[PDB]
Amino acid sequence: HEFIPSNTDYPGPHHFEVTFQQSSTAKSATWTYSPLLKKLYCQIAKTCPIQIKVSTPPPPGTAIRAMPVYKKAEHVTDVVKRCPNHELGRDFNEGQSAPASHLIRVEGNNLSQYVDDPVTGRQSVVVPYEPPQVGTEFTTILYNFMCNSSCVGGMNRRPILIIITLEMRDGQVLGRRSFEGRICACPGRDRKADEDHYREQ
Amino acid sequence: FIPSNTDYPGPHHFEVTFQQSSTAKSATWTYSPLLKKLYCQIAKTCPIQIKVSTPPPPGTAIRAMPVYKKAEHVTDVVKRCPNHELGRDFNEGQSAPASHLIRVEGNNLSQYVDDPVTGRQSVVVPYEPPQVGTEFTTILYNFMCNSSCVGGMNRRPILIIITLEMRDGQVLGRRSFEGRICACPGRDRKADEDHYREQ
Amino acid sequence: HHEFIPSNTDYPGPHHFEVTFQQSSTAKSATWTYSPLLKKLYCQIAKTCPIQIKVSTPPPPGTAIRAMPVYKKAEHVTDVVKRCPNHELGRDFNEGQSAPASHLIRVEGNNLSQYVDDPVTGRQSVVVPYEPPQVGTEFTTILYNFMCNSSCVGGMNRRPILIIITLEMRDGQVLGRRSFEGRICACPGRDRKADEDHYREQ
Amino acid sequence: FIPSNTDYPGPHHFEVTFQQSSTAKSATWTYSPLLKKLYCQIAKTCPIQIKVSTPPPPGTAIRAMPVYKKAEHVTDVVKRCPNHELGRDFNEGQSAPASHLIRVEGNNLSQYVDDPVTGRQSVVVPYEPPQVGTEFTTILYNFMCNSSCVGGMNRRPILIIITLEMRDGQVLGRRSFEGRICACPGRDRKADEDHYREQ
DNA sequence: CGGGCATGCCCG
DNA sequence: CGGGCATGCCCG
DNA sequence: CGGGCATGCCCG
DNA sequence: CGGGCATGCCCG
Ligand SMILES: [Zn+2]
Ligand SMILES: [Zn+2]
Ligand SMILES: [Zn+2]
Ligand SMILES: [Zn+2]
Repeated sequence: HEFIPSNTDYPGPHHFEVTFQQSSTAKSATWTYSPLLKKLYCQIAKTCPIQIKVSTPPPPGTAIRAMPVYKKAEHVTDVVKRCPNHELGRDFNEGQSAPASHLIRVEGNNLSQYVDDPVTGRQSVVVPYEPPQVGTEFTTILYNFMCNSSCVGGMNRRPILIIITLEMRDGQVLGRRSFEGRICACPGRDRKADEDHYREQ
Repeated sequence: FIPSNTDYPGPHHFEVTFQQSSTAKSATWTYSPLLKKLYCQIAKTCPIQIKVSTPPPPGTAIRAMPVYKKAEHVTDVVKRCPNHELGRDFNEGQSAPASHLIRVEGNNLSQYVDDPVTGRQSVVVPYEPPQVGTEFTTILYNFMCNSSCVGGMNRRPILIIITLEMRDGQVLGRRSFEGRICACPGRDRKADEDHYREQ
Repeated sequence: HHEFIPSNTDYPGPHHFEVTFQQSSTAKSATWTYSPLLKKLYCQIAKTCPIQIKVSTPPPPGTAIRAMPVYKKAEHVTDVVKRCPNHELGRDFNEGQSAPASHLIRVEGNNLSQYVDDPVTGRQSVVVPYEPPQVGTEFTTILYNFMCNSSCVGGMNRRPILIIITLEMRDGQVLGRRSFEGRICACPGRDRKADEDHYREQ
Repeated sequence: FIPSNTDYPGPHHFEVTFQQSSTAKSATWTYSPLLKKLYCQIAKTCPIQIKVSTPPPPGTAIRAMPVYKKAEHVTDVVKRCPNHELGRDFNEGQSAPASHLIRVEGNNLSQYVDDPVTGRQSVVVPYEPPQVGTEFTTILYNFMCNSSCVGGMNRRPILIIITLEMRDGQVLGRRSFEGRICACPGRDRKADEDHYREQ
C-alpha cells in the first residue's frame, strides 16, 4: 500500500527487539555484526542468524517481516531485487521454491512465505511469529542473502537496510527495527575498515 | 494569478522540514538554516519531511508550486527552459508533464496541474499519514531545470510553496523556502551563507 | 543510398581546390577570427563569416559547393549536426525566416543557396553554385553563417565540430574537399588566443 | 567451420589499422603496437581502419567475430554476460540482438549473424570503397561487455577476428587482433607493456 | 572593446 | 566533495 | 584526468 | 585465514 518502507525503530505495545549473538574476529567469516555502526556484515547465501525478543506474548497469528530497502533517497524508490547473473543461475534456484528474484530468504522454515506485493512491487519474506524455545531468551529467525552488496545488475554497490517487522495477520504494524546490510566476499576486512574510519573521524 | 507566498501554519501545526544531508561541493542536495534555502541538483532526489500532529481531513492533499522572488518576475510563470522541455534527457521514461519544474518521484497518484486561466503549474499528492512508528510523511521531489537556465529562470531566485488543502481547494496551511538548482550545492551554500553573514 | 561518415580528409582535386581566409580581427570580442596554426575559425552565432575559395582550373557548369558540419570526435561522429531545440524554435532569429532552423549552417546573400536533408542519412547541409571569382578577384567568396554556439545544450554542446566544404559535381560526386574545425562562441579572440597558447605549450 | 585465425592478406592485401589514440589512461580507446591489443571502454565508439590493395569483388562484405584466446576456451562462444544483456542501459533501441558482444554503429546495413547449430555470433556489413580521396575504409564498432564480466568473458582474453569475405561464403580476408574491454584502457595498456618489457 | 564574474563542468 | 577553469554575458 | 580506493577472488 | 592483486569506480 505504501512504497517507502518506514525505517524508524518503534518497539510498540510489546517491546520488539533485534540482536545478534555470535561474533567472529575473522575476515572470510560468513557473518558478523557491528554494533557501533548498526550494520550487518554477511556473505553470499551464508546462514545469517538474528535473534528476536519481546516482553509479552503478542497477538495470535503475528508475523516477522524481513524486507530490503536502499539507504539513500535517490535509490530508495527502486525495489531491491536479485541481480540477473545470480537470478538466472542454477546455484540456489534449483528446486528451492523461493522466487529467483528474492534477495532475502529464510532458512529452515516451511511456514515461510515469500511476498511480491502487486502494487508496491516490493519483495519480502515472512514467517509466523514464534515463542522462543522453552529454555531460551530470544526467537531465532535465521536469514539468507543472495546477492553481494556490489552485484552489478542488482544492488550495484548501493547500501541497503534490512527492516524487520512485527506484523498482524492482516498487516497492521506492532513493531519494527532496522539496520544497514552489506553482503561481501569477506566481512572481516570490510567491517574493520568501516569501524577504523569511524574511529578515524 | 500570483499565489500567496505568505506563511500560515493553520489549524494542524504544519511543519515541512529537511533532514541532515551533508555539506559537500557537489552534494545532490543540501539545506541551509540561516536562510530558507534548498540548494538542489537538477533531477536529483530531494526528500522533504512534512509533520502534522492532528491530521484528519481525509481527501486532503499537498501541493508544491514554484514562484519567482523579485516582484517584477512573480507575475511570470515558472516553467522549464525550452532546452530541457524539448530534450530527450529526463522526459522519456517518466509520465510527468514535459514542462513542469517540480516533479514527485516516489508516488504515482501525483497530479500535475496546469491552471486553466491562472497558468500556474504545480503537483499535488494525497496526504498520507506517517507510517506507524515515525513522525513525518516524506514526500520526494526533484527539480528539472537549474536556477540559472536561460530560456527559463534567467538566474532569478524562486520560492517553493507547499500547501496542504481540502479536497476542494481551501488552504489549511502553507510554508516557504527559496530554492536553488545548481551543479554543486555545497560550494554554492558555503558562499551564500558567507556573504549574507558578513552583511 | 549515401555515405555514412563524411570523410574530413582534404582533397586537392584535378582542379586545385583551396579554402582560404582573409585578414581577420585579433580583437577579443571579434565577429570572427581564423587560425592557420590551429586551422580553425572562431565565429559568433549568426554573424557574417566570409570564406575564400580558389582553384587553378575552372570546373563545368552546374558545379556547386557544399558546406556540412560533422563532429570531430569519433564517439560523436555519428550524431548529425543540428541546432539546439531552443534556438531552432527561439523567436530571436527565425524571423525574416528563409531556411529550416534545424540547420546550423546558412549562407548569406546568395539566393541560389539550396539546403539538403539527406533522407537516407538524415544529414544536414547547404549548397550554392560555383560562380567564377569576381572579375580581377582571385577568390570566389561564399558567406557561411553559423547558428548555435558550439556550447549549446540540446545541440552540439561543447563538442567540437568540423566544417567540410565539398567541391561537388552537378550530380553526386566529389572533385575537391577541404575541412577545418569550427567553434562558435561569444569571444572569438579571447578563445583563439587561449587556444593557440595552450598549443604553444606542446 | 569454427575457430579460424591465421592472418591472410589476400588478392587485395587486407590491412587492419588504428589511428593514433588518446594517451590518457581512461580514454575511450587505445591500440598497443608492441602488444597487438585493442583497449576500449565498454560501449564506446572504436574506429578501425580497413584497407585493401585492389577493388575487392562485387557484393563482398566485412565481418567481426570474437573468440577466446586460450586453447581451452576456444570451444566457448563469446557473448554478453547475463547482466548487461537483461539490463536497460544499452538495449533501448536495439537494432542489435541484446546478446551480441560486437556491435557496429552508424551503418544501417549491418546484419547480425547466429550460426545454425554450431552457433557463433558475428556482425557484418557490405564492404564499401574508401570515400573519394581517402585510403581507409572505416568501421565503427562497439563492445557491449567488459572482458572482466563475471558471467560473460569472465576475464578471458579474446581476439576480434576481422574478415573480408564474399557472400558466397569464400573467406579471402583474415586479419585478427587482441581485444580487451575495460573501464580505463590507457592504464591497462601501459601496465601490460611495462611488465612485458621487464619480464 | 577589454576586464571580470557567475556557475556548469571537468580536471592541478 | 574539493580546486580551478569555461564560457556566456554584463559593466562601464 | 590521474591518482586512490573499493571489492570479489586468486594464491600459498 | 590473511595478505596482496585486478579492475571498476569515485574522490579532489
Ligand atoms: Zn547478484
Ligand atoms: Zn533548464
Ligand atoms: Zn543553440
Ligand atoms: Zn557484462
